[PDB]
Amino acid sequence: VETFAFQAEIAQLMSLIINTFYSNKEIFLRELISNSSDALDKIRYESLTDPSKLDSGKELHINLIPNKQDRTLTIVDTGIGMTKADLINNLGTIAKSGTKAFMEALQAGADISMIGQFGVGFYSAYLVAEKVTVITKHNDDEQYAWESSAGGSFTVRTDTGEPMGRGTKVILHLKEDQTEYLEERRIKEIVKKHSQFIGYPITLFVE
Ligand SMILES: Oc1cc(O)c(-c2nnc3ccc(Br)cn23)cc1Cl
Repeated sequence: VETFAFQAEIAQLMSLIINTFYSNKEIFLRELISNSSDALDKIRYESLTDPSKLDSGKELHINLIPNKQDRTLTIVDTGIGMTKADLINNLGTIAKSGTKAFMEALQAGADISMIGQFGVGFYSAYLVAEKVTVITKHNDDEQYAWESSAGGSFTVRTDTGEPMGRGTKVILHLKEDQTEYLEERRIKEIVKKHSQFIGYPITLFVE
């Protein structure tokens, strides 16, 4: 298991997300679903010039899986997945500018719900999660597990769990007072409100 420090600006953003009083927490789901849709768009486009990229799975979709026993909500997609370089360096590097812009906008009247306009919506996960675990598999790379409970660091390890094929699974370990996001009717409500026109099947599992 390797431990890494977040870029300072991203640590700052995460602390803001964790510490700011902001009741409209449900927007985390729209942001994660949007990121999944983006990843699905990417593999779809790439498969047009190289159809073998779908040898790891032709189905392009999103599953939402709540688990009350584990207190987790998992957002699964069969998108392009992430390389080790994506996890450690790339996604944090590209998020730098967006983080700065977002934090500046907040000082000038914007609110946290606008976070996706700056390309850093993933971090809204920390509105509801005490810990986020991300399992990911990109073609031509190994399956990885990324994990962070904030506090300025994240880990990455090669994942010896059940093979995914291709895509990304974001596992939200929900805060004690955020268990509403495990309820069928609540998730349905949020998807209908914010994610109605996503261009991929979204299947909400029940318990
Ligand atoms: O399918 C996906 C779904 C996602 O939420 C993400 C994603 N977007 N931003 C980040 C930041 C860190 C990690 Br670890 C995953 N991210 C990336 C892919 Cl590839």
